[PDB]
Amino acid sequence: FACKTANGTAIPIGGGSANVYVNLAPVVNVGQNLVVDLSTQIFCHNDYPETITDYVTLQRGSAYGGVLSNFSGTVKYSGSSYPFPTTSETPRVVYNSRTDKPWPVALYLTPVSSAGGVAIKAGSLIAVLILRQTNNYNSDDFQFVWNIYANNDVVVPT
Ligand SMILES: OC[C@H]1O[C@H](Oc2ccc(-c3ccccc3)cc2)[C@@H](O)[C@@H](O)[C@@H]1O
Repeated sequence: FACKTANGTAIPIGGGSANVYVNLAPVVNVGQNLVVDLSTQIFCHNDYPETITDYVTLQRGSAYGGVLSNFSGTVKYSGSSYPFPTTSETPRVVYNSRTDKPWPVALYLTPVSSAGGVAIKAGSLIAVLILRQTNNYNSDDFQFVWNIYANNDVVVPT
């Protein structure tokens, strides 16, 4: 099992970490949702689908900076919703193909009532997503860290 970003930065067999830089809605109103969709940025595949089932959770979705102080957050994993920042590991998803498949992860962040001005600072770290990979074959328990970085400021109209 391995993953890669849309720009081609890879995290090989065994885990590791990568930086993902995402473009955001530049202007977001209170009562409106800012969508960070990593299913366009993060892909993974199973190296031996003939024999092995890879199982993939979001183990932890952690929040920093302006995403942590100005937004209320939900995280959609493979079709179900959860709090973001997360409260427990999600259910396991199966990668059974060598073709690279999206990691089905999307942040849905809503500005808090007191939000206003520059809610997210360009180039800050807005989130750390922990991908957890196991299988049905050995005792492999591997961690693919995604450090999510803002490509641009986000303003909440005042
Ligand atoms: O995606 C599946 C796995 O691929 C990696 O591990 C192995 C371990 C063993 C074999 C193998 C076994 C017998 C003959 C030829 C190859 C192939 C891959 C490893 O990434 C792991 O976590 C992941 O479950």
